[PDB]
Amino acid sequence: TPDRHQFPGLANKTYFNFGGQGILPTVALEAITAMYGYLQENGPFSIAANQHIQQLIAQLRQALAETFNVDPNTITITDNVTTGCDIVLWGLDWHQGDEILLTDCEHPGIIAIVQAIAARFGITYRFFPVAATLNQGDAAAVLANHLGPKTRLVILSHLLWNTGQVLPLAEIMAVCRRHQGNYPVRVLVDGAQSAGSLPLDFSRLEVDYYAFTGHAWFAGPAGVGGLYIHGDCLGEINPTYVGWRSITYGAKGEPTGWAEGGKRFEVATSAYPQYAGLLAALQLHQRQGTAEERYQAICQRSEFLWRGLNQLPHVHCLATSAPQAGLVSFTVDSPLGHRAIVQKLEEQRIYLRTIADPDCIRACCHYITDEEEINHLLARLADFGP
Amino acid sequence: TPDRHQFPGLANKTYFNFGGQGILPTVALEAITAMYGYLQENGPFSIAANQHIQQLIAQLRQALAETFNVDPNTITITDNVTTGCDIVLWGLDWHQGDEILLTDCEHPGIIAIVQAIAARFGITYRFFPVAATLNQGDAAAVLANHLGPKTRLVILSHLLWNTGQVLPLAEIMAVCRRHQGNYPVRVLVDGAQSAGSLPLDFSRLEVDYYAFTGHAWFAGPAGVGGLYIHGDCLGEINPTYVGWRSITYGAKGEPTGWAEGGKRFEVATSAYPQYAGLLAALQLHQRQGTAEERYQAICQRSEFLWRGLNQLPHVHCLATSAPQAGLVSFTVDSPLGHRAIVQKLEEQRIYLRTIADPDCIRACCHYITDEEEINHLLARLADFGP
Ligand SMILES: Cc1ncc(COP(=O)(O)O)c(CN[C@@H](CS)C(=O)O)c1O
Ligand SMILES: Cc1ncc(COP(=O)(O)O)c(CN[C@@H](CS)C(=O)O)c1O
Ligand SMILES: [K+]
Ligand SMILES: [K+]
Repeated sequence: TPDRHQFPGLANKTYFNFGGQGILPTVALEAITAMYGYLQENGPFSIAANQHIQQLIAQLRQALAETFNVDPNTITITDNVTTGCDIVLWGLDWHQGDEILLTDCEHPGIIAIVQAIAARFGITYRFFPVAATLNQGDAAAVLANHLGPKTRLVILSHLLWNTGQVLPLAEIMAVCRRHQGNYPVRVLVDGAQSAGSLPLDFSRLEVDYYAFTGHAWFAGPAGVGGLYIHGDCLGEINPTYVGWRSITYGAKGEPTGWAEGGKRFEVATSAYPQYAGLLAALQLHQRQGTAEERYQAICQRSEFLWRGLNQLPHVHCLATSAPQAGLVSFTVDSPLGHRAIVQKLEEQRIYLRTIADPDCIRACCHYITDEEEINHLLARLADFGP
Repeated sequence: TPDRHQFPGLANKTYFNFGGQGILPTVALEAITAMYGYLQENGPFSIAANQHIQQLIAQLRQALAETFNVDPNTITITDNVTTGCDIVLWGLDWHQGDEILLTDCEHPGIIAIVQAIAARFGITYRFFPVAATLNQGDAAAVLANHLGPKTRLVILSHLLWNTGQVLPLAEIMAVCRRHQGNYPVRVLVDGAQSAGSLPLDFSRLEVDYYAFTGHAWFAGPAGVGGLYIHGDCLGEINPTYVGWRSITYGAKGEPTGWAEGGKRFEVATSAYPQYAGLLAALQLHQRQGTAEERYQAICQRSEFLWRGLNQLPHVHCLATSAPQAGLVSFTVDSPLGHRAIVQKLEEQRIYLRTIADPDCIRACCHYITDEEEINHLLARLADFGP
């Protein structure tokens, strides 16, 4: 039984955009405001304040580590999902002619990094079709049919932001591992949608690099994210953007080496109070139940919505079977067009989003979502037709 | 006449750490809290919320542009000073053998980036002594005696964080411009201390690249900063860390190019409410008077402190003439040591900081600082002796 009162934003609106940004819980707002008060009272720049901040950073790094069942050393703190991807990509020792493989469902921001890399190191990239594997086929097999001699890295979203498909990461990892080419194939995972909705254990699940953010499904504030790097891959990633938070210091205050673990990829001054906000949101989710129970709760709500949409004659879900996670994508048979339909809905305080490719509308159902909100969505969607 | 009441943190303490982080003005805390409320009420992810954020970003970009008297197109928004430096350094098309010159008073974080670059592109770097030019000599001349055939970039702090000297930037720029080698010599300026205290007009002052932050002298919240790049140098800087905020989009939502001006160096989701905070702080400073009046106010206070320290027999200021800005560094003749002396002072709610090189203590005087706080500092410093 979810405590909806902890998320005051739920009232007087019908929110289905958790995948864009989660509704901020009261405890998170409180922790943010309290941090500003602490800095004002004790600093903001001083021995006591600087200590309190270092302690806060360590507490967030630890909560994130526990979240994925890994050691604090494998966790880097960033501001969003993308930065984590920039860290891995710019850190690899790319050689002219190396190749990168991406699914055809990756975020335009990520593709932009790859383009920048290709132009800088003369590497090449190409996509492999996974979108079409929502209701049939096998993305792992598709990848196998694309792996080549110079394939060095594969980039994929564990949960696709556009179609709602949960890719078979374990199988894809194996495929990459057994492959034999000029490089051991490594996989960078974009977890923008998976983290905070899917139960994730990186000690029971082999992963090389996993990027995520705290402002979507974890419901933290905009501006705080993180990155996971398996201990065996750390060496392969050279720090790129660095600062006073990336190194260790000498007797005269000079740089003497890299800071321990993932700290070497952290740059400098950040919005610390936001860190306290994410910490509070993380702890609030553990008090609501285990990751597994929250995931099933999410799936019960997504299936309820999915089922409701199947009944609507002019609505067509992309998934022919029950959603594997909280994302439900669909099209609407109407002359208006999806963009105008999302605006009409927002006019009635119903919040969903449009998806560019494929051209559809997407609803996100979280464990705090209830049947009344879903029925209200269904009621309004019912007014559109050909 | 400064309105000290706008900075509630001033009361019940004696703050001299503006150069580390400024005291947050009430109006900034209000704007931060209001932004969280707007996102909760209208989103946080939605058409209305996304529009409000884009408008907020444009307003801050413009206020910063106006601050330095330049075009909005030359301003990039970052999270701190260091990131601006990473953008310029990683963006240049380095060639094996190129050389970088840095003064012997640059931040250890900046030096760390240069070492990372040297190791990646095989470039070399060396320092030129400016610390000793606080009371005599000429840093521009020192630079002239260090310029070489392969010198491509020079890195310097406009206002030195350790000694408090204001380098002759105009002269240094001329020296670099008239030099003839294999490259036109460009200069990256670290303005962590200069921005917000020194009056800066980049349309009257020739500058290639100028990095800064909003949480020190501008008194904004930790986590928001920016970078200036002259329109003629924009083409030389290749975007490195990029994301969905760095590009323009196509018909199917795919990347089609770089976003206009400085936006190409912005990555992805950020702490937007903090942006509103910096905007509010920036506007509060203009209501207090012009940049010139605030600078003179700052200098009157620094000289007052400097003069008071000259009277103390066991205190020795590094500057033999009146400080050129708000930073006042000095040593103390005592067996205790500077670190122990900064801690005792903090125990009395008097806030200063230690400096590693040279080994001294630094006080920062802002236009909101008053004679009573300075006398209280002098009173307490008087108890230390050999
Ligand atoms: C799959 C995916 N990858 C990256 C992002 C970008 O996240 P940051 O801003 O770097 O944290 C996203 C974002 N998704 C939401 C906004 S476009 C959404 O509405 O799905 C991904 O989905
Ligand atoms: C000259 C200089 N350059 C960079 C910084 C780092 O700033 P960010 O954390 O990137 O904003 C600094 C910082 N100075 C303060 C210590 S962190 C200080 O008190 O001097 C510079 O001074
Ligand atoms: K249907
Ligand atoms: K003296």
